[PDB]
Amino acid sequence: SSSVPSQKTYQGSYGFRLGFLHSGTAKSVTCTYSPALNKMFCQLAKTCPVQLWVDSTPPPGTRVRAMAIYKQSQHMTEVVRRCPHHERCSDSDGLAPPQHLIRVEGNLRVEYLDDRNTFRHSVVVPYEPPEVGSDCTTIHYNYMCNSSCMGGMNRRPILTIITLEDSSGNLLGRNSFEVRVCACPGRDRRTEEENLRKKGEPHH
Ligand SMILES: [Zn+2]
Repeated sequence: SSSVPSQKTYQGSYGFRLGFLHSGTAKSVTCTYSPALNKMFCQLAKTCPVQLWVDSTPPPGTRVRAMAIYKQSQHMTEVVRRCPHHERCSDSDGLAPPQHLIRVEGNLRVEYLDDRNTFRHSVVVPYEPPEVGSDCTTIHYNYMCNSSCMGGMNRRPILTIITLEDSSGNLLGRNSFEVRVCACPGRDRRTEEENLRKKGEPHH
């Protein structure tokens, strides 16, 4: 890609990554992410638990921002906006505006990006040192827009990139994952893993 920046995960000097709690589905689960494909399956507006793990010392005041992009190369130049019905349905919820489908829980000093010259959409969160018992930064992400939203994604998946850097602007730990909401996380993971397993059969 020459137009938009690269989407390569860092996990370098800090070997920091995003950990999503997974659990085998029996018929219908909440959060189901495929490790092999690094894809996440959730329900519309369902809580998406994300864990920020690191290996080296991260700045006492590191800023970790998460942005949603159009991984769909066929529409990578198609930025996702807020639907007119989604903006008219609700106005205020938890400090997050309808314009942004991404939401953060347990926020302290977060800021929503929206440059008037670039019109970029991304949320930034302040560093919160690990707690005796976790050793990782637990951030809860909520998406108020599923791929089903013909007036939003239009059957186009989106990839979220969580970057952790200093105020000076130095990426220390930044990775990206795929988010798929369709009120069927266990059905998407079981159907994607079960359908992808066979990979064709008849043909002619
Ligand atoms: Zn929508």
